[PDB]
Amino acid sequence: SRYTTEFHELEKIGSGEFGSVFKCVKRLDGCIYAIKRSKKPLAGSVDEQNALREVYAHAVLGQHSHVVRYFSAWAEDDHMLIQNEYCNGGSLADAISENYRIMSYFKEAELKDLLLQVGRGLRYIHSMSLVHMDIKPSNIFISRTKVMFKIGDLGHVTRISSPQVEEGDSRFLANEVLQENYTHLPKADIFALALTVVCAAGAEPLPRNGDQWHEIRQGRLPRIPQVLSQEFTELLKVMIHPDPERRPSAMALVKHSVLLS
Ligand SMILES: C=CCn1c(=O)c2cnc(Nc3ccc(N4CCN(C)CC4)cc3)nc2n1-c1cccc([C@H](O)C(F)(F)F)n1
Ligand SMILES: [Cl-]
Repeated sequence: SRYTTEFHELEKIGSGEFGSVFKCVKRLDGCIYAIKRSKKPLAGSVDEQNALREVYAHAVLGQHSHVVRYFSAWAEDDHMLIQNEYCNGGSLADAISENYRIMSYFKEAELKDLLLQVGRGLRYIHSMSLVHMDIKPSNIFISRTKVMFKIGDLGHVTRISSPQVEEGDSRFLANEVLQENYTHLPKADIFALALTVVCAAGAEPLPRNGDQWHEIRQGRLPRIPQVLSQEFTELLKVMIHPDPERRPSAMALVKHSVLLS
């Protein structure tokens, strides 16, 4: 197998119904990669779309400081494999779960940094006429040496002007997308990013439905247990505005005065 031949497994770092993700060292260069190994999806099925979106996303994207880098992908033995950059700090979900287990948080300075960096990743992706459509802390990865945030798990990436929408995590999903309005999808990434930062800031777990869910889509920010500048708060506020056209574009976001630096 090319997998065994080119790589040595070190550690299982992720798993799901699809299969697993392994931390591996490539024998030829001695570098660490995150390799996802999954059972070959049914040909034509939704999962085959997912797998295809991920590779054809790189076909357009390539390389960027705030997108998890792809190196290769292949299929063998009824499985598919994708070789990605290894981000040694895990996902923002791990970092948050580790903040809670151990009694920590993210300073306002750090929340802004998170917002700007993922913002730069979105700026790029949108500029390539694509949208990520599954922004959430578990799909934001962290490289340390001192931190770089990188957008990964491109399995939902689709076109701005010809969108095949498999709808993302309900907790981070904008209402217009649920309403089958796909005309401003870049602004759904912006909405999901806002709630991603809210999670990082220490908000209680986001609702999947119910009145709390609807109150958020009405433009009400989840409660943040720490004191943030009103300016920063308002930015997160407008980013989840019910009118997607009122939300800042990724460009406006990365150019925003409150995010200077
Ligand atoms: C290739 C697949 C997607 N992917 C990446 O491109 C990528 C890059 N860098 C890392 N770093 C990384 C993750 C986790 C950990 N852990 C977690 C905490 N644990 C106690 C042990 C250490 C350490 C370093 N990880 C990545 N990916 C990844 C790893 C696990 C799970 C999922 C996705 O949720 C899934 F859907 F693909 F499963 N993705
Ligand atoms: Cl939960």
